Amino acid sequence: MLIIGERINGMFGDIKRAIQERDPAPVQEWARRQEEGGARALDLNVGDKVSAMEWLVEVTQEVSNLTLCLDSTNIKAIEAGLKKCKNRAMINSTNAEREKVEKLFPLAVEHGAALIGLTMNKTGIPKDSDTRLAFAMELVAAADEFGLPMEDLYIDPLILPANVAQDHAPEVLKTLQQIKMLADPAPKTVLGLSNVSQNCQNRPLINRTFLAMAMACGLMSAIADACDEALIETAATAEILLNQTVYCDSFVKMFKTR
Amino acid sequence: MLIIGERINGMFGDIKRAIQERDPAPVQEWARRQEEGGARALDLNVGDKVSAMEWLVEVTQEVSNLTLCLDSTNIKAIEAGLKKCKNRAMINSTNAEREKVEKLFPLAVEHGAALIGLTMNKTGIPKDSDTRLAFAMELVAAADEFGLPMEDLYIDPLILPANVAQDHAPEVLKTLQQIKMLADPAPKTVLGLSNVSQNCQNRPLINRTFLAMAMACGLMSAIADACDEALIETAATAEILLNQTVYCDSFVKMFKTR
Repeated sequence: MLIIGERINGMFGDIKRAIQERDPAPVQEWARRQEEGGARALDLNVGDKVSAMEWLVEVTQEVSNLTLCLDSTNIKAIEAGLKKCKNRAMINSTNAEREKVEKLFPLAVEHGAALIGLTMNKTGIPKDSDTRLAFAMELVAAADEFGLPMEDLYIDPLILPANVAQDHAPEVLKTLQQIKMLADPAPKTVLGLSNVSQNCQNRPLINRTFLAMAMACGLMSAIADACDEALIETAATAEILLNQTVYCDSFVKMFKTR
Repeated sequence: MLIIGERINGMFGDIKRAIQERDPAPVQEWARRQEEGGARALDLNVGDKVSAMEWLVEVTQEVSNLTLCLDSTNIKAIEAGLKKCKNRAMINSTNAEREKVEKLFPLAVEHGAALIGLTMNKTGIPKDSDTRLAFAMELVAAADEFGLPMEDLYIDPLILPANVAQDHAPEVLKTLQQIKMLADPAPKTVLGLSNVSQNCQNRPLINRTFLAMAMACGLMSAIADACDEALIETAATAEILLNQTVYCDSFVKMFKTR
């Protein structure tokens, strides 16, 4: 399970200020902590988008060798950021809109980057796992067309808050399982984990419980809170239960430090 | 998720003593504590099994209206225990072996009781999920043959410790998923949850991680630590995530007190 650390996002006030002030310290500090949590990737979200992404990339990769996950709907910004990246990167994201696909799929191929794909077009987030499924298939077909390796496509079936859209959660579990049972080579799957618990009580609880359930349906990656030690515990334990990682008594520690 | 409290077992010292000494005090209080945790059924294991079981029954239902889960391979103990039951109980258990099937299914029907069937025969635990399944279909057939209501049959795919039997854990996860694919309407499923962590570090974490995972794979009930508040939390939470229980703020409280 790949944990993509969520915290370097402009929607958080300290990051918005750091970016505005062009003060790299809060950014670099969140970079170490997330990594130290056990994240093996860093989500980067400006919250001049192109320049801000650039600074985010440079400032962050100056203290961290983690895979950088460029999080923006401005494709200019991702591209600029893609250019600044010292190592392989992830793009977050494209959806199933052909206009996006023809741009971001090749874009990803140019830079040897991973690509996250939302099971949706511009119509809106689908109400069921069938409609989701059908968007994930286009994503897959898009990969083959543009020669993006299937293991480099991360499909996001889009989880929704448990309080207002409770009926979506099992529908998302179902799509994951359907994608899991795709023929070799199969694509990967990722979630925007924290959204499952948006305005709910005991968010960390909900977050980690869905993490475990989604991994059983083959979840490969999660944008999430890397400084939630209990979430990280879940991540490492789930790996063991799926016989993805060899047991030892210190499995938690091995995950955090591997 | 039906939590079957594991505590009233003769493997534990205090129950071992309270039995022989025929003191119900330790038994009754554990019955109280388990229910307090949220257990809605109660395993009763002896550790004269027959008079003992009978004792466990009478003593326990002196304080609990909770379903009694009579835990023994001594059919007379079971039979002798059913008869003393004030409420509907559950038989723990039968395997796929004819000699047992022939006996334990009519038994459970006679007393209007649920039945737990292990997906094995006398030889041993099966390796894969497809061998467990076969025993599973066999169990489904007998429920029909002997007129046991399918929702009264709880099939146990038999989970093993993760440090010594890691490859079995995903196997049980698939068996759980497929088993729902076996009939309409389907039988229920059950786990001896705590067996997954038998001699591992941080057993609770492992136990409850697997619970969530198994529940995503349709797990209906589990014999486990009802006094494990984190376990109970996970049960409560996973129900919500599957849209089995209507969301609400104090959803943990609601699972405990409903």
